[PDB]
Amino acid sequence: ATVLLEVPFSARGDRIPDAVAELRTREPIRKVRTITGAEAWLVSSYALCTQVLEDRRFSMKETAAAGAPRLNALTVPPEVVNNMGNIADAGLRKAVMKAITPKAPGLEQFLRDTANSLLDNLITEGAPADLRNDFADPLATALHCKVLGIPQEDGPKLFRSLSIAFMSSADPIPAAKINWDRDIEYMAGILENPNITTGLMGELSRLRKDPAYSHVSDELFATIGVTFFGAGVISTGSFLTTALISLIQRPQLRNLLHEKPELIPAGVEELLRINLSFADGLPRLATADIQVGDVLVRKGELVLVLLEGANFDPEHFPNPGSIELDRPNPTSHLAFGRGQHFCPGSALGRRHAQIGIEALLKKMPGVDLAVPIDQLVWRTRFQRRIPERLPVLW
Ligand code: HEC
Ligand SMILES: Brc1ccc2[nH]cc(CCc3ccnc(N4CCOCC4)n3)c2c1
Ligand SMILES: [Cl-]
Ligand SMILES: [Cl-]
Repeated sequence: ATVLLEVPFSARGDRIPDAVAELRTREPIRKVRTITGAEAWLVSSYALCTQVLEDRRFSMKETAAAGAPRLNALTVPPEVVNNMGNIADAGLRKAVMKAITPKAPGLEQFLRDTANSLLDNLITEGAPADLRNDFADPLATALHCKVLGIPQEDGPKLFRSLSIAFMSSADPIPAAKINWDRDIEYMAGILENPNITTGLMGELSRLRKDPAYSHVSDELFATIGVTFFGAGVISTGSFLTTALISLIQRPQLRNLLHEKPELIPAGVEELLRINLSFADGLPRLATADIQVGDVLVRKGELVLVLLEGANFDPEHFPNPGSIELDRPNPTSHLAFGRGQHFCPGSALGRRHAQIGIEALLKKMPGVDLAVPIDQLVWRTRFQRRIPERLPVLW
């Protein structure tokens, strides 16, 4: 007797299990058990992943409903699962999205400056260097303090909530509420701080006192700061970290991008395509009976959209495991999702990785792992796949 297939399959972010392709071929929508003991449908082909993400009857917000089958426990209040919906309903979507583009004057130069300073300090200290804790994540943290308009020196404390805030846990996490409430109070103080006049929090602070927003809640304004800092920092820091591994593992590509850095954007788009940073499928709750491939998904059932299922699908991306800079469909991957909940920070995420990689290849053209790849320690029961340390030499 075998048990129902359990998800996630592997916390390793350096390789895709051979099992994903066998699943995609034989049963591209398959029943699985999550860590909570709930049943769910795991979707693993490009065609069916797109279908789910583009049909809003597969709901994000309803995943938070009491009594629903769960992928994992909430780490925030349930109303925050509908964060972007709440932002749109408050009339704030255009302003938020404008504040988190990489286009603000001086932003990209700040990113470059920060990356080079981080790398210079690593070089002064001498190999080995930890590219996650001492490059990718500080670069993400500094970027998001700038984007939000908050002091750089506040970044590290906000950052240290994230190893718990983005856990993928069977059960509620008492520390998540402690940190969440503290971080909300911090962001509420930011909104009252007259020195905070730039970035996203500077803009929200003005809109908060504009008569057209007088009935928007102070809680929502604070929540935008906490959620956009955490989602942004965890997503960019984790993506850049595992993209660096994929690059380091490909010396020919490393050398090509070093020699022809105008190809870095195409390279980053392929690194996004092959990225395993998301540790779980994206969850949706069916709000109707909906046919997905050979399965009639029933109202109230949990669906998990496996991003690397779509992104390594050979029917859509031939030779899917190979980084190819001349694909005809290069941004058609699902690294940023698709549909109603397509990532609002996609352009910022791209530029964070492009600038970080550009700076690394210039400063560290000989970069290589300083330990055998199997010695990386992959974080478990987390919403991202990331190595606890990334030791390199150059
Ligand atoms: C500064 C903010 C920010 C940054 C930077 C950002 N994200 Fe997002 N992302 C969000 C938010 C907020 C949402 C939720 C959007 C919604 O629900 O409409 C989201 C949504 C997503 C989704 C879809 C989730 C779903 O269930 O449909 C994916 C996938 C994603 N992000 C990946 C990434 C990746 C990969 C990166 C970086 C390489 C990144 N994000 C960077 C804020 C960000
Ligand atoms: Br938006 C935002 C930002 C910070 C957050 N912290 C806790 C939550 C709620 C759980 C949840 C549900 C659906 N998507 C997400 N994310 C966040 C990670 O990237 C993918 C989209 N998160 C939350 C939501
Ligand atoms: Cl409910
Ligand atoms: Cl500062």
